[PDB]
Amino acid sequence: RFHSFSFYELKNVTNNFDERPISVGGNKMGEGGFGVVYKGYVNNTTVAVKKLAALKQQFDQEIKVMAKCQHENLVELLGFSSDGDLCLVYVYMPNGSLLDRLSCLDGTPPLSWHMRCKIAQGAANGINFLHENHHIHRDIKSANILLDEAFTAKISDFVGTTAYMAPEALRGEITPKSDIYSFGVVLLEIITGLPAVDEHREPQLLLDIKEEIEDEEKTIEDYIDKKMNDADSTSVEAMYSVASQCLHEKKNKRPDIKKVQQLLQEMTA
Amino acid sequence: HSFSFYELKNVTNNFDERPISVGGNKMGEGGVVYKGYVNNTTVAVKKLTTEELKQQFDQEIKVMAKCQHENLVELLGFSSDDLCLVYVYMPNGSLLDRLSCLDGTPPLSWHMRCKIAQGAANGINFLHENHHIHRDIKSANILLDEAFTAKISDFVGTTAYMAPEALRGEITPKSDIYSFGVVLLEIITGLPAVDEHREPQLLLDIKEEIEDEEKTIEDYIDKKMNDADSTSVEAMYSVASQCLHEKKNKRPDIKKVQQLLQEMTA
Ligand SMILES: O=C(Nc1ccc(CN2CCNCC2)c(C(F)(F)F)c1)c1cccc(-c2ccc3nc(NC(=O)C4CC4)sc3n2)c1
Ligand SMILES: O=C(Nc1ccc(CN2CCNCC2)c(C(F)(F)F)c1)c1cccc(-c2ccc3nc(NC(=O)C4CC4)sc3n2)c1
Ligand SMILES: [Co+2]
Ligand SMILES: [Co+2]
Ligand SMILES: [Co+2]
Ligand SMILES: [Co+2]
Ligand SMILES: [Co+2]
Ligand SMILES: [Co+2]
Repeated sequence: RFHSFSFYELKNVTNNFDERPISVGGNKMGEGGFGVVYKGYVNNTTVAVKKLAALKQQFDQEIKVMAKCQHENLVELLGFSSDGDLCLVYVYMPNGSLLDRLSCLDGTPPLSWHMRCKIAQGAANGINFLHENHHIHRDIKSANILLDEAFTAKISDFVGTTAYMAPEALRGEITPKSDIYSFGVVLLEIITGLPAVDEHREPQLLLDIKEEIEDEEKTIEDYIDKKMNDADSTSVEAMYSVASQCLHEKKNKRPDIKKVQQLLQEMTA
Repeated sequence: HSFSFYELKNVTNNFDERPISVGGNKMGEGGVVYKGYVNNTTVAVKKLTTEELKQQFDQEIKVMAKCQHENLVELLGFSSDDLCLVYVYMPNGSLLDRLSCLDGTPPLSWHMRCKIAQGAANGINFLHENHHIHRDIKSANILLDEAFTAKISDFVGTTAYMAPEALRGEITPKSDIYSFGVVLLEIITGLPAVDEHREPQLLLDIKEEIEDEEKTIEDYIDKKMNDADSTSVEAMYSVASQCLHEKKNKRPDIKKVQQLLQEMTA
């Protein structure tokens, strides 16, 4: 069940929706339009308030999905306001996204291998919940994986992103198997610490490194994030194997999200 | 101090040639540098084409005897009876290791990168006043202690750090200044000096992209800092830019670099 929020209840708590960045002490921490995400504090809980701008029934279906969607590995919707803009209230995730932490943004220490494994397993569980409930994320990426106080993975969503998209998704297909492909790219980011796309890099797309390893021009060890001291070759190769299978160009020969969960658990066992 | 050979052999586990990450004593190639512990001191032992070497040994000692400074590595002794050189071990590895956060170590802050820059300059300044040419200034040659004090070491150039005139043969202190400019860009960007799978492959080339106003320095600043303010970053890029003048006579000397770096801290 959701809590009843007034627009003026949220306007007040976001400091009149302060549009200064949070780095300077303001309340705006996202321009992920359509809509703006502000930092707030309601019900003795830090929150992320999404003020939708110029679209109404997406505000509805986003509630329709987040109402039934309550899982340990998803973001949590606290409520909303339909008063005279429209806003949604999410619980704030202090540790930001997996992208920010993989790149060690703002000086945060590198995630360990063990922490990376757990986050991968968590992301799979959240994705599995979406698939079990016949939902397609369509925008699976490290920037959409948020982390809490305990660094547990939380699938979120602020078409898709080209560096993460499957061939069929690039051709218009809408399938859960496209999410499995996107997740495979994410699994490579976790292993390598590299962004999915780097304009000034060879290859420009992280998914291409799969080729250099298959044609034995490179090995997996050459690409492993050096910002780790606890990464053993066995489990790293295990996660790469899973990422390889997810990145099969033929959607029918990719594993389902359930097999991924299984393979990621056998990895740490 | 004079060490007997069997001494150093004992404390390096008989010169274990395996890297330290395997459980060996080898820290660098290639003579080879071994890790050892003797007389309340962790030490880096360098074990060194026959009598051509004996003066290379002496020259190193000759140069390192006169040179005791806060920002240079510390020669502890040697072994005359193979030939070995004993330096004081530096626990935080090189500036290169820490810029790339090797083995999960936390990113160096902007403030700390600045002090390391100043210290390295002071070490180069000391070398130049005593009429020495390093010939190989790189981030791998800048070691760090427990307090992250910059210590200049020497294990021609590397190519990614080399000045154009040095690439053609000229041996001058002005080339060290150029190589230092590349180190400064490393400090700013966190990027390695050369990456063959990168465009541009050479970090010194980003100087062109910026003065061609395609890109700005802010586009290259290391994301792994939260305290880097725009003013001092551009202040340091300015110093790096001047060091990287293709014309050796238009490059500042090491003393002007010191003054410029101190001016940046304010
Ligand atoms: O995820 C959101 N909504 C949503 C919408 C739909 C779906 C369903 N999909 C739609 C596609 N088809 C079906 C699947 C889902 C889904 F996928 F989760 F179910 C999630 C959402 C929206 C707004 C804000 C937030 C939000 C949460 C925490 C948070 N913590 C922050 N802290 C920081 O940044 C710290 C300063 C570093 S910012 C922040 N923002 C999250
Ligand atoms: O610097 C050395 N020799 C040398 C020689 C001559 C010159 C003089 N120039 C030569 C060029 N022409 C002008 C004069 C200079 C110079 F330039 F410093 F003056 C320096 C030297 C040599 C061997 C080993 C070491 C050494 C020290 C500490 C140390 N700590 C480590 N810790 C780790 O790796 C941790 C595990 C991560 S490895 C390690 N290695 C340093
Ligand atoms: Co209320
Ligand atoms: Co373990
Ligand atoms: Co370009
Ligand atoms: Co300050
Ligand atoms: Co003199
Ligand atoms: Co290649």
